Amino acid sequence: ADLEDNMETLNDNLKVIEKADNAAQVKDALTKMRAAALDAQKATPPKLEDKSPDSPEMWHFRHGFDHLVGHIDDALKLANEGKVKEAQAAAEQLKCHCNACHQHYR
Amino acid sequence: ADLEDNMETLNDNLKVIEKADNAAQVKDALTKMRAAALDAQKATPPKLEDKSPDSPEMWHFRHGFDHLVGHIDDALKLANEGKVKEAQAAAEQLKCHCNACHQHYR
Ligand code: HEC
Ligand code: HEC
Ligand code: NI
Repeated sequence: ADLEDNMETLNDNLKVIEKADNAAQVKDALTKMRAAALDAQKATPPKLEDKSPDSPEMWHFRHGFDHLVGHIDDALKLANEGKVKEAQAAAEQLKCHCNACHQHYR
Repeated sequence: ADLEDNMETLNDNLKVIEKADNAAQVKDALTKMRAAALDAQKATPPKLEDKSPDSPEMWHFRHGFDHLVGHIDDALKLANEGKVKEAQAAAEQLKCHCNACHQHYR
């Protein structure tokens, strides 16, 4: 899917995690976030269209998703050990990373 | 140093990074910040003084500094590599993580 679709998937599953009742629910939402981040990592954002595909700004954009995926993996590790509160807390650590990419590339 | 002093160091050295013009200064301030964060991690904050150190909240508090330290290291790598503007921008994005912890425990 394209970038706005994947961002909607990111945003909607954050709320699913916030309201989750067990760690397996958090797990399911996080795996869907993980796939959406990796799919978005293949897009070219508008504010970098007129830029070389190999530009350092393109690689910083792509590495922003690598960082986010690492944090999603960190939260998945807690969710798969049944720690619903702790994986929920880890998922809200994502929000600042969301905003840091937006500040430069949205 | 006590918790409040370490916060003073983090707050004042963020502004030092803002006004610096060369990597040597950025490195110096990021280094003071990194030690202050690791020192603050060992404290018990007043809004948690009647919890136990193994309480979730006390572990969430600790984990916030682990995460902040890693992002300081990322900015130190940029200033060791001599990219002053990028390191200054990485340091500005620390504020979101400051605020996230503050909204819970400040
Ligand atoms: C870069 C590394 C990003 C990260 C990490 C996240 N997002 Fe993002 N987001 C990014 C761009 C470039 C854009 C604009 C894309 C465009 O073509 O307009 C966005 C946009 C959003 C939006 C608005 C959706 C829309 O239809 O325009 C939302 C709601 C959004 N992003 C949410 C979001 C969340 C919750 C993130 C982390 C969990 C996140 N984004 C990360 C780039 C990047
Ligand atoms: C938790 C993981 C925190 C992180 C990360 C940061 N801060 Fe912090 N801050 C925290 C607490 C619990 C408190 C209250 C301490 C107390 O004893 O009252 C604070 C306080 C501050 C203050 C005000 C200090 C004072 O005047 O008493 C400042 C200016 C401040 N913090 C700055 C700051 C900055 C710039 C941070 C990121 C670089 C940062 N803090 C991170 C908890 C946490
Ligand atoms: Ni991070």
